[PDB]
Amino acid sequence: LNELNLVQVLDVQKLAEQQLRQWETQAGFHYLLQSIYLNLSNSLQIRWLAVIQFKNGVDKYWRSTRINAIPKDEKASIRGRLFEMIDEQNNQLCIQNAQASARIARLDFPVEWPTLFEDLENLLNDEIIRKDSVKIYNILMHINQIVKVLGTARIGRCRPAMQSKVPLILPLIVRIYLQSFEEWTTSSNSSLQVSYLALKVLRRIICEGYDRPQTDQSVCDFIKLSVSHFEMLISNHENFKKFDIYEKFIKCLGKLYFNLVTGSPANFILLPCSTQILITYTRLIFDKAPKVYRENSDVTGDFWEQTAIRGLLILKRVINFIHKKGRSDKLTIDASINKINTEFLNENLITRLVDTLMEWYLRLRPTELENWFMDPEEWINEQMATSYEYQIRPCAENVFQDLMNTFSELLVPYLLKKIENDASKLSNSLDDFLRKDAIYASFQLSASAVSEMVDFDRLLIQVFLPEATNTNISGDELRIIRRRVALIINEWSTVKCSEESKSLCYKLFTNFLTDEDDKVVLLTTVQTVRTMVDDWNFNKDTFQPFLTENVHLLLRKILPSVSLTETRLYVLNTLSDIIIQTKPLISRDLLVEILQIIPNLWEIATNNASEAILANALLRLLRNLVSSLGSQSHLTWDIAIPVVALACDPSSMQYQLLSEDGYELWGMLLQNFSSHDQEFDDKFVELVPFLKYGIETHTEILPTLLEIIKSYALILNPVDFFSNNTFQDIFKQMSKYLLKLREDSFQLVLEIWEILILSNESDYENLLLQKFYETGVLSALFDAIFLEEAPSSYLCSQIIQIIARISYVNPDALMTFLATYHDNLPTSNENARMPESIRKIVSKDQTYDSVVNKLLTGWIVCFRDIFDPKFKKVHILGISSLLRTGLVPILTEFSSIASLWIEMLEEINETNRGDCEKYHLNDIVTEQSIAFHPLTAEQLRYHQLCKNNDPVHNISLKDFISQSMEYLESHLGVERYQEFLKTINPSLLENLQMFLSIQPQ
Repeated sequence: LNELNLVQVLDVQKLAEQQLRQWETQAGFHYLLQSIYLNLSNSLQIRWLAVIQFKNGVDKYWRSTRINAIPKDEKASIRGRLFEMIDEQNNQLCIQNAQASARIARLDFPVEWPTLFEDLENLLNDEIIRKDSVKIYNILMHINQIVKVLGTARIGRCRPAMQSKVPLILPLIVRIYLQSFEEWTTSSNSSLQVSYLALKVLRRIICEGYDRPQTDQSVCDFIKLSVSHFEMLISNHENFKKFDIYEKFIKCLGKLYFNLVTGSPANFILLPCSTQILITYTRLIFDKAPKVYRENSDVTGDFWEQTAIRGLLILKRVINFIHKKGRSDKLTIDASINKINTEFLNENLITRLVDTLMEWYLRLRPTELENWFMDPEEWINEQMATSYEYQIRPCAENVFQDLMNTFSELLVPYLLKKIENDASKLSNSLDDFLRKDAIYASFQLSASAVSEMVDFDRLLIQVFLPEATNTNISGDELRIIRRRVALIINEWSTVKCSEESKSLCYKLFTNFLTDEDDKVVLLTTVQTVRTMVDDWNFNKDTFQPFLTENVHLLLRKILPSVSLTETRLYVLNTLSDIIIQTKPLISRDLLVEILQIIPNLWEIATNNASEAILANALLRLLRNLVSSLGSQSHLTWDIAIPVVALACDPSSMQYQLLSEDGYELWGMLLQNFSSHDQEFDDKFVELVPFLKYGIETHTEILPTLLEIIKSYALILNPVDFFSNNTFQDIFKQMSKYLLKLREDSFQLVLEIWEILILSNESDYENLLLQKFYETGVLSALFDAIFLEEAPSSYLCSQIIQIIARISYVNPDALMTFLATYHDNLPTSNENARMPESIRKIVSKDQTYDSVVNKLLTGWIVCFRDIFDPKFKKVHILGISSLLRTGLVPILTEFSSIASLWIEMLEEINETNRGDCEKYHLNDIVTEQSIAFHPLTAEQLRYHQLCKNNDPVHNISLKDFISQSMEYLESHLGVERYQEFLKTINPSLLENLQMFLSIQPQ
């Protein structure tokens, strides 16, 4: 079966017939599909279907190594007949075959198809001398896709090989371009499409082909000449032919030059014609500045705008290269500069460019003033994403700032003297007021350069505050200069700017927010206020007068009046930023006001899809309220708990988008909850189950989730906590994967277990222990430390610390469950079978773990590795409380345990209650707070837990030792105890007890 097998098979015909998968993998299927495309006597649609499926099959099975492979015979035949259909003009076939060829070339080039680019070289030789410029066009399309794809190989030597070979192609391509260019320069024929594609391909080949392209002389030749073509195209765009496509080549050539200077300013500059390009674009910038300025995209098109942007961006790349220096590590960077410094970057060009920018490019364009008028809010909504790379005035602002920062060219008098001169004009009629606005714009931009030469503190009160309160100007003129003063304050507040000047500015912007209705001025103000608040040197004290009012105005005027999604987003995030910077001052009334906007906007965000981002912001906001509000944070519950309930609920759409921010909010809600100030709302426990779904999906945030769990361990009772089923299941999983956890979440798990042990006072005679056993915690702890492939003694002590905490509280049950653990172990034979690092050093078919010796003798050796005073004492208390069991093997090692006792007793100097400043080093809570995090309710909960129920700081080591011995004397018979005191080597004990019984004050 063959010919109609891939035709009839194309709901009824698409569904049923479809039994072609059986043929997809056949040795000949793909050459057949290719043949079908090649044979131009088949229906155009049959050919197209065949080439579609053929490219898809290249991707599916081209690789012979993978199953369902195709043989080398078929692959070679196919590879042979890939550029045969260059005689077919149809682009819908040509580009598909080109993608198939590009994929085959990516998979098979430096090996398996080394003749590429040499096959192409002869294709170009054979068709460059041919009427069929159609064949040339299709060859060029295939080269386009092939060069593209091969240039994207970051691995191996495929891309290098291409770079080496494609010089054999470059000159031929150039010839093609040149010929066709000339052809249609003056005639009315339209081979232009071929010249266009040839220039695109040349851009590729130059860029992803040649490192230091200035060294291949043919590339240098072509670039220069293309510059001449560019200049022609420019001057005759203004002359004869007035068509859209007359700009396409200008764009492509600009793109080439720009890609070259971006890829390497050094390689670009060292082009013979680099300065030709630079000066050409500089002349365009200087001479055509009025055309750019007066341009009105809507009526004409943004050609002049875009071309000016292009030239300025090239100049920016160059300026950056000069500002610093940077595969040369010296040679290439020691000459390149100098070429351009002397052949282009002369003083009287840099300053001239500055003048030009100041007059024509920093000026508010007429079109911008017209747009401002009709829809201001959208005029600045577009600028919330001010993409300087697509807008001439922003671009120019940026390039000017780069110029000012790259040189010490204090031409401040040009501003002093152009204030005296050309700003001293009109100021009633617009043009010399807009010029003045551009002058002030230059002052703004140069903030980072001339703060040492300028008394800004003076100027604010001297000049700008007058301007912005001046009552003798149109109203529009007022808006312009007011926006401009706001922007100036913005750039200068983060440099030379007294906090007093900043208070003045806070007042000024409050006045704007109160008075102005122009939304450009309002939003410019908002952004300047924000940036002064997010300033690293933001002295919040100076802003707390204006705080109340400004939050009110953002809440009551701005955020309501704005109706563009991301402007609302900006206002929400500003309010949040302000709250984070001003945690001292906040009123409950203000808090209520903020909470008032929250649910409205939440309704919006969760209903209307396109507003979902706001929800995230809202979460942020609420979160920053909670932690900012602190131990009054429960006031947000009315709103915050429901919000969490919806954002962390894995049944709503919006879980996918909000869950994480929600979980963070939930965390904070618990961390800033103060039982001293409120009853713990029951709902937080009803939410708990959501955690599980997070754990079983976003493991990327598992720490966060664990923190939440930690919070409950510090809030709830152990009765409560261990009753929770979700917490039990989570513990089950953590035990299943304890040693697999990432260190951060591993530590969190152990911390949680430690918090439960401590806070679970003691009354539990089996609650917590029955729960740890039930949920596999107990078993996992011992499984880890008895692994033959032992863990890092550091991590081993991390684990054992938990065991020591337990040992202190009911060591008998510990041992009991050790026994249980022993009974339920695998057989020693089964242990011998198991893999690399899950073999254990104990087994069921074994003694009673050499009477607990394995455990205790390993632990008293870990101890030698311990160094932290606090943790050292935790461990010794574990060991001693274990001694209290009087079990044979434990009791056996009394010699060593008493040696440890003597060691530490001679070391440490404890108080009455057994605390020591050396036990409070890693202590979390102290009087450094204010500069970092003023202490949260949870930090204090934890601190009081440790203070009150952590043996370390309450019990004396001395007392514990003596009372342990008393427990032995009572648990053992005094007969047995006195016997023991001499059964364990009585001479070494004579000695040891000589030192141990030394009990001073």
